[PDB]
Amino acid sequence: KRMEDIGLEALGMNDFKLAYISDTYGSEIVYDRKFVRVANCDIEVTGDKFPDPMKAEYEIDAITHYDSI
Amino acid sequence: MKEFYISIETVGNNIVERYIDENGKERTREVEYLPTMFRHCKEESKYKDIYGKNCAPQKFPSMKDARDWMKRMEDIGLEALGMNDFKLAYISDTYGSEIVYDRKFVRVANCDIEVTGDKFPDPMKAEYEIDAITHYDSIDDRFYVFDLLNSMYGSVSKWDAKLAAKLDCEGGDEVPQEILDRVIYMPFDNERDMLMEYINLWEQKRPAIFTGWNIEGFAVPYIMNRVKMILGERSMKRFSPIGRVKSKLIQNMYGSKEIYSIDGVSILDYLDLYKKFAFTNLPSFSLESVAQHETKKGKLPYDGPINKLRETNHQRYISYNIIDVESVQAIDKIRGFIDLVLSMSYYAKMPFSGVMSPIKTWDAIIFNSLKGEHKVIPQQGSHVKQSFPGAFVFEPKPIARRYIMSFDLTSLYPSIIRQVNISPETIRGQFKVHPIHEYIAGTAPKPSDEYSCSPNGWMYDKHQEGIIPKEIAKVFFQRKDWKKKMFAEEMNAEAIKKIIMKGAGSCSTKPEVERYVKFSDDFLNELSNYTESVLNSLIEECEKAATLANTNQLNRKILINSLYGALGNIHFRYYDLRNATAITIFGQVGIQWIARKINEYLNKVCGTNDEDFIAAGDTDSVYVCVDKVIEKVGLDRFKEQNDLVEFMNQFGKKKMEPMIDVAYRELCDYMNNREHLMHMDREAISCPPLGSKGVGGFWKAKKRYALNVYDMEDKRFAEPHLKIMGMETQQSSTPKAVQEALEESIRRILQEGEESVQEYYKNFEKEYRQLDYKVIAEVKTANDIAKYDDKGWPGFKCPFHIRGVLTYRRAVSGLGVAPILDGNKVMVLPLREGNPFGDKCIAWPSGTELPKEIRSDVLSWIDHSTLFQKSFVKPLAGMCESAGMDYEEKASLDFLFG
Repeated sequence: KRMEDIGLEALGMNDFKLAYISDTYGSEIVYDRKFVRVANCDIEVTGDKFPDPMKAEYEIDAITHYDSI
Repeated sequence: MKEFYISIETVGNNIVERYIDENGKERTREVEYLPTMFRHCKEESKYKDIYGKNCAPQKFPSMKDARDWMKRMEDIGLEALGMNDFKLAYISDTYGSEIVYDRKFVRVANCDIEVTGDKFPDPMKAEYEIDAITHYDSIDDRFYVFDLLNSMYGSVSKWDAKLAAKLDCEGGDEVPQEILDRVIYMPFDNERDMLMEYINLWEQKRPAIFTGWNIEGFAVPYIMNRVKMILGERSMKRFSPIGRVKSKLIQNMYGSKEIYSIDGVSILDYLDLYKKFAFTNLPSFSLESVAQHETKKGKLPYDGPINKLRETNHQRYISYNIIDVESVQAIDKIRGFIDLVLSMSYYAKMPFSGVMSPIKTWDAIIFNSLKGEHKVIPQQGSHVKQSFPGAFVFEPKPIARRYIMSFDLTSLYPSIIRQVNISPETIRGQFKVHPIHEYIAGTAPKPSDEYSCSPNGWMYDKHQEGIIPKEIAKVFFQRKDWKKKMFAEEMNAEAIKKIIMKGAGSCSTKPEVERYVKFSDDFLNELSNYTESVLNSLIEECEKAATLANTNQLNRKILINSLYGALGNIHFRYYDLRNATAITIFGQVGIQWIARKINEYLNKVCGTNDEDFIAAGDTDSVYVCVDKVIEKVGLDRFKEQNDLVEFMNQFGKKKMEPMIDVAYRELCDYMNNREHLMHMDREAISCPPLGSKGVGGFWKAKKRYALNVYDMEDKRFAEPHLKIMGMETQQSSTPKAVQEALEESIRRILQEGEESVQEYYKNFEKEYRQLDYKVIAEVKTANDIAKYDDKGWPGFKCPFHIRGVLTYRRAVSGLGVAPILDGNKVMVLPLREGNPFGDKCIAWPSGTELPKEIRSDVLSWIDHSTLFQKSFVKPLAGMCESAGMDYEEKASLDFLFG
């Protein structure tokens, strides 16, 4: 905000998340999908009439959370 | 002299202000401000807000500290008091008292740029080469014209001022020598050199205002874009003192305007400085048209397309720019806008650029007024938009109305707010509502006898004057005072020039010239005791005083007129739905109430009952037929138009005040309002010419009519000037020749009578075919050249014009002519069935005649009958139908029936 009040380019990455990953690892990163926890979920509500996703008016009955690890 | 600012901006926690010193020199300073917010305090304090609740000041070390404090305190659910935008606050504290300014020291630049390219140069793409810049400056009163000798399109020669002075007969550009004398020309071989020199010139004399025609259209948006694309983004930022320049697109409107906001220079587009403060509706707002309408100067006719004018006659091009820039300055001298932007900015104690938006202006004025009285303004509460009722337009029964008396009340909304005290802190409560019909005729019981109100069903105190009422009263009083000072100077100058014509020979001496005040007889004699040169000098001083007084008067007019456009806005901090509807529907009630009262009075005076005389009014105006009264009087008493207008005006005086005064007075007490303010004056009248069977004045629909105006606002006319509005005479769809023909037909309908319309019809039909086809061609804009059509052929529903556009485009495949560019002067001509093109209409840009291969084909296949039917027959027929007049002979036997 200081340098954007005198109009000087603020060079350098401005998304700290990207910067953190680069400095934390640097070298090419070797991974393993086996140890990452993906979740597959589908639900079916007890709805006589199909409701809105954010307007909830019918009771949830389906529990599903498949895991990878 | 006293200090005055010219541009105030914010950088970090500092305020950068450019100010003129005591010696007339410009300097820049940076001040670390100390904002003073206000917050509710339980204990007694002197800073009582408008509501009455006590308030105490909190000062901060940094602006950002107050910025954080606002949100930090708001998130707990309490209301902050004071300003949120500290520029107005800084200006208010720095100057406080009235600000004295001399327009001379404020450098008002001016610039118009001409670029040449194959297609229309796109301000945003910025592909072409800027080859004429022509910067203007006020302090140096010199036109710095930059010329690009060598260009990618073509390398031209130099420019001769002497030749430019010479007339076209000799071969010159007939440019006034005075402009040529004040032109500092410089040429450049390449582009970077010229653009860097323009940067340097903009750096040496940083203007305070940067006007010019369409500056925020093809000038700033291009100059900035080009330097960014050819000299890099860093050098482009040299255009501002703060070094901060920004661009925001406005796709909200169809036009993609990449408007810029150079900080330090107040970019004020003269086009939008004119459409707002002129109140004059020219058919087109291009520079040449408006210059001709205002300055009366006529542009020199030119040859060929504009993009080629550089290579054919470059000596014509540069002079074409030198006159183009100065046309704006001449329009300025005639209208004096830059002496109004400055005046309003300094009277409102705000930055220049804020003059455009009325909410900022009114916010600034309201803050300063309460500040001195030790008060603190609320904070802008968030609301949502509503479509509250619009203007109530009366019912037009499109029958000929003979003569009518058109009158409306002056300054509706300020008067309403003055008389109902509609203010955020004067709202008491809601009283039980009744249908609008109930109050509109008084059938409903009296709303109350305690507080004033509106048809909105609310309550408003009488013994407590609001903020808006007091402030509108202050502006009204200032307007009246400044107008009176202007007329005082007027009679002063008149007496001075009469003394001059009497003669005055003496020594030379200028005494103390008191301004804006009429001179005494002794002072007049003393001034007569000087030379003629001193008399002319005092006349010039009086002219300067008159300019200042006129600027103040028009400033007040502009302020008051743009008030209701703020209190009805959700971002004006004093916004309420209840108030924004109360003003509107009280206006509605007022207009319908006076409608009912005038109907009653006319019925009583004429004896008959259930007669409607008001026609086609708006929420301001009523146009009474006032015909039957003259019939009762007897038209045989009159022998000339002027006598009829005299009885007209005398009856208007006898009718308006004694009737409408009481017809608003009973409404006032009925509404228990503060004071009666609404008054009306006979703005215009339309007498049909005496002894002729012309209908006088008719209507077609809502807000469409014709009026044989004879006396507009006490300004008598020797000959009448018809007041058209809405019909095809103004829209660009009808060709100019047909527009003039339609106006002539309208005058003949209103003034002469039946036979004249038909004989003019026959004459126009006679001369319609023989004339040139361009002046009857319906020239329109090509918008969607490819959206509708599938492949050349008009695939989906095709607009009348697009079908002709594609017809001509497919007709000239390989003919060696430039195809249509969108927005060109493409004229649509319907063609007789069976034309070799393969359609019903053809549209090509104007100026390119039909090739001999197809010229005879189109001439033999032309269908003037259809063209004539839609261009003149239809418009005239509808007007004649709404005028009770048959524009074609009907071949009746009524001559033989008796």
